[PDB]
Amino acid sequence: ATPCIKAISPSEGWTTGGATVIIIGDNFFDGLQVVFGTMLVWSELITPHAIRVQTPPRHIPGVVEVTLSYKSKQFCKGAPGRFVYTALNEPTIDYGFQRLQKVIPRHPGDPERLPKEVLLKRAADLVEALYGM
Amino acid sequence: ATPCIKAISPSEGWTTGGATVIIIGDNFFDGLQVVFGTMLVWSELITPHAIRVQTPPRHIPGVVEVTLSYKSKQFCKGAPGRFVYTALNEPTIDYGFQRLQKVIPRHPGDPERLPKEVLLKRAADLVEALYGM
Ligand SMILES: [Cl-]
Ligand SMILES: [Cl-]
Repeated sequence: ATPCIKAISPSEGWTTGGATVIIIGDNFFDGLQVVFGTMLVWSELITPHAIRVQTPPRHIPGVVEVTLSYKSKQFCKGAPGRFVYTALNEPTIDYGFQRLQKVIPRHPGDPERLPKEVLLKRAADLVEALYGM
Repeated sequence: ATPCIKAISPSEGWTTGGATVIIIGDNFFDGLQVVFGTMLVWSELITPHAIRVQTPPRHIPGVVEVTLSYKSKQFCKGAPGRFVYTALNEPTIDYGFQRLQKVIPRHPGDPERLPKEVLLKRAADLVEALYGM
């Protein structure tokens, strides 16, 4: 009757945290906590087979073990969930945004530096016109 | 032993579709089909309590019922999942990436899901071919 993790969805998120994640498994109950590496968060019980959490921030990117905890007892250490944190400022991601900043078309009224949301919006507009539909 | 939906997560998404939704319930099996409104969608069994799907696009905002089907028999009509399609708001980083994941050209030997850095590298390659000095 111990809580067990069978799957986690999504399995990745940004280091800034705040993503909704569903943990699927067995023997869940109200009050169960979830630990991402060392970062503990509380959960919402959906059914005994699913709980919902918001990811905690993590200082560094990388793979973490996801385990469960209740009254400081750890569960799932022998079969932990896997969750991957990515940093928006990882050098290869950042270099991609720097490339886009130089060639994304600027529209009247734009700020001097286009925000990343806009770089991505217009890159997708352009790629959709090439390969979309 | 009747398949039953207890919840869906998330229960809203954009009209453009392509979001991962987990359908949580009881008595799920391989070959059970998922219907969003009137659209049959591809699904994958995670456990007998969880199915994963990708939302189909829907041109018009609003609620649809999620029901299940097997051998043309319908389940869950009396207690369906309710999924709300939502008109697009301001561009976000994640939405921009979701758009690129759908249209960035794939190469032989690519992972099913391109990493963010690869989405950007390829988007930058294409945009530099349009506007690069
Ligand atoms: Cl543009
Ligand atoms: Cl993506």
